[PDB]
Amino acid sequence: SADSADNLSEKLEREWDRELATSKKKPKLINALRRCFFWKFMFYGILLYLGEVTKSVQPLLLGRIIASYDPDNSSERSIAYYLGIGLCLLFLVRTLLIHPSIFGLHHIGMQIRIALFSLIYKKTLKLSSKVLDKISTGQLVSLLSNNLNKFDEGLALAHFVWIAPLQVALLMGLLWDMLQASAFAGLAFLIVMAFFQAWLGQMMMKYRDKRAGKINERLVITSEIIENIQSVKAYCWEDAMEKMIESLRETELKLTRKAAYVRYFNSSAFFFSGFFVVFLAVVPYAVTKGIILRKIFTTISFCIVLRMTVTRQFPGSVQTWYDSIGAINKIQDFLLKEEYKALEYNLTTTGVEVDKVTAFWDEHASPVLQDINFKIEKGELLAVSGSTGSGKTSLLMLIMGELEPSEGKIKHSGRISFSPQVSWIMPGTIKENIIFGVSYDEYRYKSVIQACQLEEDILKFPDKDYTVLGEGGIILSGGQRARISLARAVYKDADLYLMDSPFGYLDIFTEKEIFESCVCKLMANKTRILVTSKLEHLKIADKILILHEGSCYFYGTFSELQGQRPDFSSELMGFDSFDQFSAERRNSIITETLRRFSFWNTYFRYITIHKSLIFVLILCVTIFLLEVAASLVLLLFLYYMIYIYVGIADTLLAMGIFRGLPLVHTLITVSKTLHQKMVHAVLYAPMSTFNSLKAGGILNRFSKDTAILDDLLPLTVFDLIQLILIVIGAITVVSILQPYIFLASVPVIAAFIVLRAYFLHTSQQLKQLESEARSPIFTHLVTSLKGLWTLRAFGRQPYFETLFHKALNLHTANWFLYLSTLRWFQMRIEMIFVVFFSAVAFISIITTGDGPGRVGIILTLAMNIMGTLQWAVNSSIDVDSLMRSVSRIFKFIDGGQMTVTDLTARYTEGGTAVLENISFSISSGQTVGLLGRTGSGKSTLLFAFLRLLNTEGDIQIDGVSWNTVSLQQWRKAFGVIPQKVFIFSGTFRKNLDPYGQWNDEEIWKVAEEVGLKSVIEQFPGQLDFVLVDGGCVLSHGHKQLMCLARSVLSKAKILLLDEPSAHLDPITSQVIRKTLKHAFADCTVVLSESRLEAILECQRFLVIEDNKMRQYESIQKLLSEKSSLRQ
Ligand SMILES: Nc1ncnc2c1ncn2[C@@H]1O[C@H](COP(=O)(O)OP(=O)(O)OP(=O)(O)O)[C@@H](O)[C@H]1O
Ligand SMILES: Nc1ncnc2c1ncn2[C@@H]1O[C@H](COP(=O)(O)OP(=O)(O)OP(=O)(O)O)[C@@H](O)[C@H]1O
Repeated sequence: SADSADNLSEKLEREWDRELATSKKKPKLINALRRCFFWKFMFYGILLYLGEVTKSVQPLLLGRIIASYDPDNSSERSIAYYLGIGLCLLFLVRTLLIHPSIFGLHHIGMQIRIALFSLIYKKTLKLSSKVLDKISTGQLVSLLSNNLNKFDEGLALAHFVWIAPLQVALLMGLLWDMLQASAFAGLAFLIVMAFFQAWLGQMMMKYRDKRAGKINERLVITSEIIENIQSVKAYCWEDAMEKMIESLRETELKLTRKAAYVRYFNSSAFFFSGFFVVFLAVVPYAVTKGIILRKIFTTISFCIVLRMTVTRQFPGSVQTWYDSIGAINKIQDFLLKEEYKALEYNLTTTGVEVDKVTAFWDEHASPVLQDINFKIEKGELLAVSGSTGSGKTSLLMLIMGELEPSEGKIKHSGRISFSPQVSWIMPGTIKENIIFGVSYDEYRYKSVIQACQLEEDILKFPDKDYTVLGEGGIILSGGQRARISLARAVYKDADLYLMDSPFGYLDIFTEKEIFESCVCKLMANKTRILVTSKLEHLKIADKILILHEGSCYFYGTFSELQGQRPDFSSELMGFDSFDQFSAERRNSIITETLRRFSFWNTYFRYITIHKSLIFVLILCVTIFLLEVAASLVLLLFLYYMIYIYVGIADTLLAMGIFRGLPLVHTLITVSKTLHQKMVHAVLYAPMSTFNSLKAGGILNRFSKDTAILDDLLPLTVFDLIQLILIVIGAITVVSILQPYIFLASVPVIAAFIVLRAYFLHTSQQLKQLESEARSPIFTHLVTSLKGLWTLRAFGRQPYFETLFHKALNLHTANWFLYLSTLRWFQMRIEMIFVVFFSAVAFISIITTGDGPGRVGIILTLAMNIMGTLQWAVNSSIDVDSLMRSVSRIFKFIDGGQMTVTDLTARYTEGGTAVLENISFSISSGQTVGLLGRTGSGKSTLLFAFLRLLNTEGDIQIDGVSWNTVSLQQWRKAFGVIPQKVFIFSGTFRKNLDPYGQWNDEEIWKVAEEVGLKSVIEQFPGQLDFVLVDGGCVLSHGHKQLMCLARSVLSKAKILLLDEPSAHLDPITSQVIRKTLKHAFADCTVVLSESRLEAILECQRFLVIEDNKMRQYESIQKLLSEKSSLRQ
């Protein structure tokens, strides 16, 4: 196998294609994979087997070593000495064999994951356009992310399904004194515990899935709040929002608490089983014959090995193996989906023809285009219009071959250049997008960018042609993005050009210039098809096509339309000034014209009250499980003293469990408190200070830190308690029996501490790389999916495959490094442990072990100490991560005449002053407003009034200086409607009144007053209607009216309007102006405008530039100076 994506793909594709081609009904992905996998997998598998079997040998060697100190036979020092050497070698050898093999398995898992990803990517780019709208988008994201961190770890246990029965059979077969079947007592106990654990694990999954659903809801409201803190503060909404968070948090905790108990009992159950396999193991020796230390010590070590292989190594592989298979099956179902069918290029014609085409998207379709017919000569212009939905753009999909005809033929000449309705951002170099995938030629480039009028904006870009367009399109306005899409489509040399919604939401002036510049001259003699709403274009076009309800309304000469459907023409012409109508209005006019011219309970309470009932219930479970094991013991079918001793053991264990329950209670309480305090601290935060994170780390830390406290503190703590108790016992006993062991062990622990610290520093830093390399694989994917229509249209598939592979290679390189440092670390750790082991074995062997039982116990304690120690290493790693998270959390918590005198503002106490020494007066009830350049800090006056900025000077409102008024009332006076309006998701009643202070009747009265009564009536449920996704169903004008309704209910006196005109068409802007003037007849209205025509209705003006201002008492004084200063 290969170490790179290109090679891994070739191999997978060859086997997959060969089997898929060998069409034995249902070819399978799993077979293509086993043919790659098997010849490496099996070798690491056998090596691990050979490694693990060592554990089944080591106890035998100790039994003989122990025997050498017996009074029997002779004190053969030399034998004890050499056998001791052999034992320490067994530790060393398995260490040296096992770790390399585990590493190799992870290497394999990685290689397979990469091959699978490249296969999927290649497939998504070849999918049929029909199934494209049936496959949920969330499924492709999860198809790749769901097993991202699972598949490659899972192979580590895969060969255990195979190993487990070999070691179980051996350990069973090695039992000494086998017929007195202590074997069944042992196995019956372990078997019952294993099923118990499986059941409990299933309950854990139930809780995880339900909780996950609630988490997503909490996170959505959380990000909504975080990105709009200024509106929450401006509204003085505050704690109502805090309460919304509280109810979501409370819901999650109820589920979490139950999940926590599942985890608690799982861990104590594990402990319980440890005790009993050892305890049951000595029941034979108490029962008749008596004790032989030689055999007892041997017996216990074997019992320990069975516990672990039986309860943990086996079922882990079973669960892993099964889930992995299910993941593969899902991938296969995805791969086996209908393809995009390639278009066959030919030299049949020069024009475009359509012969009786009838077609539809899917089965059960009524949107069948009927009897479509064309004959277009080379170089002719076709203009198409029609009702929205009557195949306005679906026709283009037929032309390009995305949609097949059910009947008829489509003939075309050569290659097609296509520009879609919705621009594809293509993050990257702007010149490169214009000429993407083609050679640069300045002759053509200049001609196209000049003709398309790009120079007007692109020459203002800081790196010109090399200005990079980043994510979000922060460089370009929607009309500019459209302009680039045209330039790209034009730059490409094609025989046929298809222009989807070419008007581009552009100003009519440029729209005309582009049509003549491009449609007529730049595109001269090309065959063209334009989608259009302008009658002038139809007049210009050689052929006119109008569609309605899936069929042709009219096809022919412009004058033929007028001669054959004159009433249609006359009605449209009544709106003679069509160039003055936006596309939306042009669309409504044709839609209407065209359709018009149609042509238990008592005790439950006591159980909560009496903790003594809780104790009994704990004991009852313990009794039950032992009795079940007895049922299996009774297999022998085909005493009072034993009964007493086992009863005693159960009682003691039950009390031990009962004692620790308050810890679970405490853990849930603590994370609840921390979540609540962080939220409070963020809401009542200073402004400017939060700009250190700018919502990035705020959302990410808020979300992630809470999640880790809840899943790990309640888990890692219990493992630590058990591990701690074990080591205390182990050290205490050897220290007493032989003080030289202590002397020897002190430097051993020191060695581990130092290595650990070094390791964690570096590995914690490397971990950052997974996220850095991982994020872009998804950004790449999404971009490719949105661009699918053009990726095929222009033949760019291999370009993108190349980019995808480079991203994968980056990711795997970092992933691999992380894995490698971890493995090295673990190997070093194990070798240190191996060395102290050898030394300890010899301390015992060497000293005067004349009371041999003491020799035996030191040796078995040391031999079996390694299991616990491996857990301890990993637990220490988790602890350090938890403490780092705790610190990150802790870091956050441990006047009618408005009179403004000498006002100054900054974005921080350092920084820059955005406004200095401004003085300004507003007469009571006076309509006033502001003029200034875009980016002159207009919003910083509004924020200075809202007290969101570092500020100086004296503002007198409601008769007093701001200096004597707290933020809530100071802000209360100001009813502000920002350009970016915040919409709270949820029921309209709450969106408008989050406190429940207004009555429904009152709410309706205001809805009527502000013109939203018809809007709320239209939405089902009215006040009970739930508004979603930021008001995705509302006009932004409506959002402004909602804000208005809030302002009037709130009884604000100062009304602040942030350029409503920035987005609202005058046809409605005047309606809201009338509405608010009546609503605010007794109030003072302050407007920030972009144009003189709007500012014109004001009596006093504030004109701001360069952190200074000129006050005018009349528009004429403003105009006289503005003319002199019109620059
Ligand atoms: N691949 C598809 N499968 C099924 N239905 C589709 C598919 N693509 C679009 N549609 C729908 O069927 C019709 C397709 O026609 P077309 O896309 O030409 O309409 P349009 O008038 O261009 O759409 P609009 O102007 O509303 O964006 C639309 O009314 C749309 O709702
Ligand atoms: N709190 C802030 N910290 C840092 N920079 C800011 C802050 N507030 C605004 N800015 C920036 O400084 C200027 C502030 O002016 P303002 O926010 O009034 O601009 P605008 O003309 O309203 O811009 P837009 O049209 O994008 O809304 C802008 O050009 C913006 O880029």
